[PDB]
Amino acid sequence: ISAINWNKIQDDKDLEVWNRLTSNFWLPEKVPLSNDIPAWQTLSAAEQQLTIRVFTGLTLLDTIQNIAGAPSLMADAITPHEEAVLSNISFMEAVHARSYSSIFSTLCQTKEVDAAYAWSEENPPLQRKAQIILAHYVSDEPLKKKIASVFLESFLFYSGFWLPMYFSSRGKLTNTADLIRLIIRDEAVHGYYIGYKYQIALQKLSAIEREELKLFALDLLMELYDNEIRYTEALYAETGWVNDVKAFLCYNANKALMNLGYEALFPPEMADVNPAILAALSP
Amino acid sequence: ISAINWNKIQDDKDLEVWNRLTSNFWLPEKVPLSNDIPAWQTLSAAEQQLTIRVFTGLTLLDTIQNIAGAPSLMADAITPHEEAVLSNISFMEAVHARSYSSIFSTLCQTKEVDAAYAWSEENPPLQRKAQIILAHYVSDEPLKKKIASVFLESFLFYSGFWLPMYFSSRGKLTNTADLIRLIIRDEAVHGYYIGYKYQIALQKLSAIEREELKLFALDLLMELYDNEIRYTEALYAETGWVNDVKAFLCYNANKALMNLGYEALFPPEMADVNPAILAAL
Ligand SMILES: [Fe+3]
Ligand SMILES: [Fe+3]
Ligand SMILES: [Fe+3]
Ligand SMILES: [Fe+3]
Repeated sequence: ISAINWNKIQDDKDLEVWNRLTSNFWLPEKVPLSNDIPAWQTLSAAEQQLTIRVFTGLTLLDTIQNIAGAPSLMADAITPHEEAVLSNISFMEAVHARSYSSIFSTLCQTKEVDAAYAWSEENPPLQRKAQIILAHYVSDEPLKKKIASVFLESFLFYSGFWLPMYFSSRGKLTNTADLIRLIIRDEAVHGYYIGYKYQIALQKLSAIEREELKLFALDLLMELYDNEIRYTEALYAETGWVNDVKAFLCYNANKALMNLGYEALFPPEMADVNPAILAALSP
Repeated sequence: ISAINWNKIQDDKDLEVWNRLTSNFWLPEKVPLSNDIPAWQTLSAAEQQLTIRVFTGLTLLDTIQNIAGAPSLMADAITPHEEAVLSNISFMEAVHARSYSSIFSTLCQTKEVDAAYAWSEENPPLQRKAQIILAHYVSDEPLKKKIASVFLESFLFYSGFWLPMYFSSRGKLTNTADLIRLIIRDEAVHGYYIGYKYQIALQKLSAIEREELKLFALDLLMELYDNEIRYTEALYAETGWVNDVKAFLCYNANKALMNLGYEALFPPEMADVNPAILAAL
């Protein structure tokens, strides 16, 4: 271990990402969440349960990324500066996770929150995706680890991010949505960066190896995609929003794929997101 | 793994420290380091070299704490909130270390800097304490890892922090001193928190194990103490300040022990640091 020298950058992107991520630092306390209290009261009991469950699902994924994911990529960094950026990513995943408790504390009741957490421990689709990702994080295959990480950063949270964006388009939970956008602002960069590092590693492999990884990527995606469909149908049952969430899933699945350097897999007719959602996503 | 719940804190100190460290977030870019350029030219060749070398050493430690330290402590966390707090500590360690490149960048030449790093790779004492600490961080002794970290956080740093606080009292490099002060504000809580967690683990050990760990701590503190002596009287050789530095490190060695729940090791006579310096702290 040698002292790190930030005046001898080996890959400029490391410094760009470091500056963008650190400059985008934030904490949930900085978001006036209490201003969503009236909006929360206008949601149905069903909608409130849905929101809480979705957020607990998001929390599990962030907790994993903070605990196992990010730190898992550490031993695979190719530059000392990458290691520093990964430590920031890990910390921010902790802030992301913590933010949901801030939301629960401000808007919800202890009883209903505890029930949601119980639900998360038992939901098959949720535990299945958590299991799939973790298995890759504990393995010894660095590139399958980055593929899983990108799918988590750019795909797996979106069945959840969709809800606050929808509510916001109706003028509800807008401050919660603002917070979600700060989280998304981070995840988008995380996925971009990890995907970038994955691409660099590919060039150091043969053509036969790069081809294996490509096939692995598409198979893992289909596995996660189908399980996410089941996760979505169950959570959004009877809301009438299932097909919109699915479109949002394909939309983000293509971005995850592109972050790994591959071409979009889902055609426009499966990834046609309602412009209202796209607008709320980036006003 | 379960989703963390910050509305079910298992130890209030976890929330306290999380709020302290996150509220105290900062970046070097936020410090007017440039306003020290004029004051940096007043320094001599020896001083400048000393400062750059001192800062390089500190940089290696933060790099270690960032890569090996804090990370190795996560597997030993006893609450989910502690794991989150440790990830913040690891992150800020990267910020601390990055700060030095920010300082070298605003007040030095690639020539000088590249020299201090070359030195860093060879200096015996420096490479030794780094070897000692990493040895524990990689071991499977959770409590020894915490003793090590507390020594790194509350002792092995001040051997350098002395200098920036000296210039500060003399009115030189006051901005850089503000930066260092920010680092200290973090390091101080880190040593306290990890030492706090160390003590909770102790109460759960046998009486004989508590004794063994106590003696061990002292054995490690001295091994690092004498090696820091060689480091000090060698780096501050041609300065005549070595005396002050020796007084400062004994001051911090005792603080490091308090953080572990132990009594002072060096008598006040050996820990009487120049009040002016303690003022810059
Ligand atoms: Fe996240
Ligand atoms: Fe992320
Ligand atoms: Fe530090
Ligand atoms: Fe520290």
